[PDB]
Amino acid sequence: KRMEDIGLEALGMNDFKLAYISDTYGSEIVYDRKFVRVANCDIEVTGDKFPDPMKAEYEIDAITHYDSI
Amino acid sequence: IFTGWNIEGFAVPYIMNRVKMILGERSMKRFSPIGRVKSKLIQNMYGSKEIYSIDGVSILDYLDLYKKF
Amino acid sequence: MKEFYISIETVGNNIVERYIDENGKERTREVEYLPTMFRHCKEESKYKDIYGKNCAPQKFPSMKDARDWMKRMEDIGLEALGMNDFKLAYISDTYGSEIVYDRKFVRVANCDIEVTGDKFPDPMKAEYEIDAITHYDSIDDRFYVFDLLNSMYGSVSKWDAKLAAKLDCEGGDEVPQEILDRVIYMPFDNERDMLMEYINLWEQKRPAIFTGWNIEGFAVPYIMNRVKMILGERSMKRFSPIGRVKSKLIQNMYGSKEIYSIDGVSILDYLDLYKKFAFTNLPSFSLESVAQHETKKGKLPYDGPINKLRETNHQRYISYNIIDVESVQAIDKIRGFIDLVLSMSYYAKMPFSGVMSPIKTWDAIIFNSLKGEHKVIPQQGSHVKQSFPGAFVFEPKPIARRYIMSFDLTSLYPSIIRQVNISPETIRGQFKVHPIHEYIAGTAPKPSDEYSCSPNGWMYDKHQEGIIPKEIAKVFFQRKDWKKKMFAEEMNAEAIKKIIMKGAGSCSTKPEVERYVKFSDDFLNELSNYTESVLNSLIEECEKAATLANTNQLNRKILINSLYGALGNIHFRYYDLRNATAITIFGQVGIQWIARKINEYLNKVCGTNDEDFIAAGDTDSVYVCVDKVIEKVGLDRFKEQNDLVEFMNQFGKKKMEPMIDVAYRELCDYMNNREHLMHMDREAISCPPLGSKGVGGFWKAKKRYALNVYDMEDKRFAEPHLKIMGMETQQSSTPKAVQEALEESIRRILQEGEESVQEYYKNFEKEYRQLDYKVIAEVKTANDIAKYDDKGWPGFKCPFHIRGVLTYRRAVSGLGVAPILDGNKVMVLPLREGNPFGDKCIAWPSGTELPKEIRSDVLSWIDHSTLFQKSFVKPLAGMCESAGMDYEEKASLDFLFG
Amino acid sequence: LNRKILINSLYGALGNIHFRYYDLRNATAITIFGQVGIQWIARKINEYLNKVCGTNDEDFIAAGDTDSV
DNA sequence: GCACGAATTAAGCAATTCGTAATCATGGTCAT
Repeated sequence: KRMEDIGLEALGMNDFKLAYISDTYGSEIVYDRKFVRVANCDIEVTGDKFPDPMKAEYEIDAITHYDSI
Repeated sequence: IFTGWNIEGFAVPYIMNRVKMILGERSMKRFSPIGRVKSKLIQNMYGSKEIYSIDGVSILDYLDLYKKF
Repeated sequence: MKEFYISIETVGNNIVERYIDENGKERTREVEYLPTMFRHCKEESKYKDIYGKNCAPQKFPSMKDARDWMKRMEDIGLEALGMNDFKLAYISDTYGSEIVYDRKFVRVANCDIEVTGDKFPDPMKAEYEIDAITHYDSIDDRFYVFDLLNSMYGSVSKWDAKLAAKLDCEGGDEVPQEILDRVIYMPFDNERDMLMEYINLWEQKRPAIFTGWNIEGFAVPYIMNRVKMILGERSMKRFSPIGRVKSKLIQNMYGSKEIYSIDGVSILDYLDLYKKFAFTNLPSFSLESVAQHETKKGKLPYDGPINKLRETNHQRYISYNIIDVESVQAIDKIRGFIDLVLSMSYYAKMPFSGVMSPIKTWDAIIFNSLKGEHKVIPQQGSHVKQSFPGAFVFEPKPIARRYIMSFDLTSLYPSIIRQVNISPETIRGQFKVHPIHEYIAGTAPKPSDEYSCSPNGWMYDKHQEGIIPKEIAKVFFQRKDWKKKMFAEEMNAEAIKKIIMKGAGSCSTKPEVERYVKFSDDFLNELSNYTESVLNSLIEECEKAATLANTNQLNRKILINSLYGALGNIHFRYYDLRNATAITIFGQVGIQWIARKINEYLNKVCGTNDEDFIAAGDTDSVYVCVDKVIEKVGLDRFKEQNDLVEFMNQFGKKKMEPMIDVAYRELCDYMNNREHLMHMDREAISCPPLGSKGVGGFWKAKKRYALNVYDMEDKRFAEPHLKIMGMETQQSSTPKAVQEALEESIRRILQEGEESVQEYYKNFEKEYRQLDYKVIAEVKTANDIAKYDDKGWPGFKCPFHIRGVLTYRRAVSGLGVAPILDGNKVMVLPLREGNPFGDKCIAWPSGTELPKEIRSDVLSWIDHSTLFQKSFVKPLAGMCESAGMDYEEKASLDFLFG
Repeated sequence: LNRKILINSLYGALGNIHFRYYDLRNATAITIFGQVGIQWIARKINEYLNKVCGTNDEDFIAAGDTDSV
């Protein structure tokens, strides 16, 4: 912002996550899907009216969490 | 990764809201390694989706991972 | 008399403070404030969270260090407890104790402007030269009107007050003399020196609060934007004492308004002050309308563009602006609004502009009351705006309610929050909540036995008084304390007035008369022989005490009444949806429960079964028809209408009021809440005149009634007091005679009999054509004429105004009058069938008068027209039909059939 | 399928104001070059069909989009 | 909403329902 306010164009990345990943690995990345824990979840709640995700008035009575690893 | 059908509809938006209303806002933040969880409404679209963004876990709604690919 | 703050701002890490020193001279201090914040801690300390958790303080070198610390703790998700608005913190630490002030030494500025604009411009789009200078002062009590002697748009004569102080005929301009001496004047060579000296006046005469009727929507934007377009960033900044005067714009659904904030001075509009702190509903919120409402000093009604008035008859032009400003000043004298803002922002220890949004007005007071117990406020989180149930109104039966009483709740949401014990930290889980209908009927099972409840199913603690109810109480008892002081002060004033008319004596001594306490009888007896001078000084002191008490009472009332709108405002610090849907839904259950109990007791007393005695009601007030009891006792046994009103009055207190108390104590027992605080007394008694056929009040729909109220808040009326809402008697589209006739018809249909409303209809029908044509005729805006014209004939769905204007152009083609084009507001009226113009309409520019040649026939060809069926007969039917009556007697053979 | 997804969602980026390589001129040039291409092949197929069938002024393309005929 | 903030995606309408007018078929009664 300090350099922009004088009216010149900056060059490079503004979001450093991609920059960090690029420098840390650089070359092609080899991955095994097995080690990546991919959870999975569906919740069932019971109530008089449709349970409103935002009001959250009813009582969560079925959770049923799943795990890949 | 934390997939599942309609995860950013009646699952994450509810699990997070309930623990915030019954166990306090502090324990709800245990859901993330960084300990940083956030919520932003999207009234732009007719549906008021209080979508959450737990940091460290890539919330990928399978419904929206399916309608796209 | 002490030191206090006039305006606080923060630049970089230094906080500027315009303030009044103990001597009384304005100073501009600027200090390096050190922020003090709070954080979570596992170690015991005197600083605790609202939940009771241990909290650790922290002090910082500079404000920027704190604003970096917040970002630090907001990347690990730890609550950053403590006030995050340094301005509030500075005021609290700088003063701490209750702040005593003096309005005399604060510089309020009243300003109104009138541009030399042939066409009315945009406030931010400046295209016309400014000519009006006005800046009334409080500590200087002096106008400032420096006449623009000559300009780029012509030159004008000097403004002399002596000639303009008389009546129009005498050479004056109907403006009072006692205000003309205040006005100053000096000439000008152009507008550049005028702007220069205006900015100078801003510099040396720097006001505290810049107010005026619609000042933020007209003068401020226009004045600053002309300076910007001409001078530039130079001088434009001088408006602010610190130079941080910042380009601020607010895009709105109405377009683009450059709502501007001048740093170092609170730009508080007066239009919004009246719109917010008066609760008065007048259809025309223009300045002259409310002036005639309050000060009754209407201007001289001359129409036409005022461009010629700028050069010729400029004396009247300047007098218009003078009376324009004097109107706002008189509004202040009668309401004392800026006095209220000054007395309130010092109570809440916050910047003046804060009075606008109550969010701040509460976020500051609950803080500065929580400072005493060393408790520390929580960091604002992030919620989501949600629509939830709010106010409730019964469906009234559009019938003619003859004898009806009414009650109201003393304070709905404050008392609800006190009784249910609702607070951000007094929440302890839910219960099972059945459909609401079950709770109102009382059959639904008792929700719990350990805690307090609200019928949306959330259960809150009982014994521990919450922060929110405690603050509401600390406001409520202060309010009643100051009200009792005012009552004692008025009793003392009455005593002094009764003293001055009996006995006299010479004693010029003026001791230290005690304040904030009623004087002893002997002390007021010993100064009975004080003649008038010192006694009048004492009376003036009594009036000043009454004024301070009034300001305190009004600011207390506004505060308590705003806690709700704050607690449902997503951006409040102590927001919680459950808290919100537990004080609105409990309101609905409370009103429907009390309605059910009213019916259950009235059907019992009267004798009938399944009869709905509630006439109508809001969430806090109810009108119940009590005609059945009056019929049971008998109308003929009375002797005067005062007997009727007295019976209806004592019936509520002796019979209805204890029933109200018991049937709300049953609510308090039902959910086992903390304590019973609801009140309900006879706010209004409506009754028809004794012996008269009169209806005595009727409904029309949701919240459109009419009542011949005879007693309001235990104040007997020697004459009937009419009370209407929502009717069509105040809409601007109708002429004043139409509205007066409608209100007289209301008075008849309520108090007088059928023959009265019948004969008045025909009398007003005869008289209605005997007024001017232009006042009766309505006005419409005509755009895109070329879309709907074919040689003057009607087009495809040709609008009324378009047809009228086309026929008018066909009528006077080539006669030299100004043509009627699109975008100009045009007054329109129909014509009878068979008019020589060939069309049933006529249209010409509003206010303007059509040529005399076509003036005769258009008057003759509209005599006794039907237009008032579209104006006055239709609303009259809409009311009378719901009143169980008809205006024009529909004679028939029905009496032969039976 | 990764490559397919990548390529298919390209024009949905170069025509976006937040993709850093955004230009009004380019975002319109792609679209209307597509338009020109489809109408050009429409006219050419009409000409070829008229020539092979002998008749003239005959329209055979129907109800296409900016991709299909 | 204070004090910004740092990154950014939902567009423009197809379709229905209603009201009011404009035009058009069709009948009742009349000068003939």
